[PDB]
Amino acid sequence: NKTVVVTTILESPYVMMKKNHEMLEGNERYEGYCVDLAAEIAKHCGFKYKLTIVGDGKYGARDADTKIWNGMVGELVYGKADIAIAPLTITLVREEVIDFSKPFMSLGISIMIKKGTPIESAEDLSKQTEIAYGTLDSGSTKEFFRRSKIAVFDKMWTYMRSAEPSVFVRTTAEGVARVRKSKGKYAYLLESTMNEYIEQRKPCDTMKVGGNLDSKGYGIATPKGSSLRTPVNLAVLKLSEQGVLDKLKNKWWYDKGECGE
Amino acid sequence: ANKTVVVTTILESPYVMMKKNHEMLEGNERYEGYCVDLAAEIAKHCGFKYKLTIVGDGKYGARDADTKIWNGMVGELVYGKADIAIAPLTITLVREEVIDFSKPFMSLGISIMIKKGTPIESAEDLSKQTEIAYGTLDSGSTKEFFRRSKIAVFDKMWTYMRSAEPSVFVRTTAEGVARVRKSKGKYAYLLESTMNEYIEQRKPCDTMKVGGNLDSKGYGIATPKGSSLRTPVNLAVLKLSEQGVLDKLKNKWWYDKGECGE
Ligand SMILES: O=S1(=O)NCc2cccc(-c3ccc(-c4ccccc4F)cc3)c2O1
Ligand SMILES: [Cl-]
Ligand code: NA
Repeated sequence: NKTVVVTTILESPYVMMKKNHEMLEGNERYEGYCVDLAAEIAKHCGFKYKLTIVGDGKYGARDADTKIWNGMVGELVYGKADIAIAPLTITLVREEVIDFSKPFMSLGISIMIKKGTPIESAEDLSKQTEIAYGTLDSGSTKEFFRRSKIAVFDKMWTYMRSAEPSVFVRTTAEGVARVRKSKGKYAYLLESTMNEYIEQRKPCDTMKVGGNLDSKGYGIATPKGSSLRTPVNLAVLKLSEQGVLDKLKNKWWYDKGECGE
Repeated sequence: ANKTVVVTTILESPYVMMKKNHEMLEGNERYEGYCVDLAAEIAKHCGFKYKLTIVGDGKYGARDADTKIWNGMVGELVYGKADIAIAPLTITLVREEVIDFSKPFMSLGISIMIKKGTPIESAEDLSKQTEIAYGTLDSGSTKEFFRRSKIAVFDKMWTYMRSAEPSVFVRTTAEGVARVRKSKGKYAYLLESTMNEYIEQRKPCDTMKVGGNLDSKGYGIATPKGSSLRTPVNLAVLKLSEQGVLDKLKNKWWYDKGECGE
């Protein structure tokens, strides 16, 4: 049998470098929710696997120029990896070129502010210019705003796409650092899962405000034609019904709390 | 060629309800609700014509233990009586082994309905007392959750529910709602958060959802294995999700209609 190549991304608390990782080897370098999830899926499906961090550090978008997929989606589409086990958002355009399991986690786009910022809704953001705001590159959130027809959401896209300097960031960690460093002049649009994790991490200076802007899920992704597609989907549902997904969430979000795409 | 698609669904408010003047009407026009509109939207993005049919046993779907025959909407798909189910039908592992589901169009979890003022705030609360009975719907995903759970609190509940006399189980959501309302706080109903939240905004506004949700999952649109409709419908659901149409329909049928304003 073949060792299954799992593309994933460095995103806390889903995948994280262990403390002394530089002397560690292979899968053992990494910890977190998706690292556990991978082990769970692989157990129930009976395969050996190798975690590989996505080379370009992106979730995945299709270049408008060349129509070439980057990120984790690209690794699957071009035969570089066999499965993606990541906080990878189920979308129509992605479903057109890869397969997704039933979701293992729900999320929605959300607003992160530095505590005390005078904002509580997307509409609030759209109606001012003092406080800048942006999203991750090459993910589902930027794409949600590029395509939304909803007034406020289209208004925000028109601002973000032309703002100088760039309001987009390469990594979620860069987005939070900006909110943290901007003395309240940068708000960050990100998935509620990541917002809710950051909110329980020192220095406890960020906050989720307002309700989510949309409703969707993360799913384990496979190349078209993969023999793994069905075994993995049934694995996800079994882990859901066994409470394991709830246990993993509590382990990596709240067991880990410090402040009580 | 093109043949009319048979839709199996279930009279479950606000998903499929009889229109006020239903006796004057024929076919699809007799019905209204979240899933009536959803069926309309799916049919239009997939380009098929369809008949809404109400599941004859009024059940969601489970496999009998002696015969191993599926009842409910699941049975209608499995045994070839319907072409698609467009209903609040919970995606589960046992059902995914015999039918296909689209990606979810709606999120939900098991929850607790109480008569206002009942001294219960959680599932643990229910499990640690005997004065207040509690139950679930038959032939649905919530009963099976308790039957199979290995979590101590939920198993304790099943062990009680399964042997209680008289029966704590109901044949329809309506009959659980009624039992809560007429038992003076001595009955609590376990039901999906979506339906709990809907009932909470309906007169006489004497029920409340309490405690967190006990699990997390979704409803999908289901098709029999081999169905030509599987991929078009799956993509239609995602288009409708991203267009915000699924959000628009939830509001239409839950909150814009608030009377307190499986
Ligand atoms: O049972 S699932 O099919 N499998 C297990 C599971 C576990 C946790 C969450 C879900 C889950 C459920 C639903 C939604 C969802 C809701 C609205 C629009 C689009 C969506 F996608 C997302 C996620 C979930 O869905
Ligand atoms: Cl390395
Ligand atoms: Na659980």
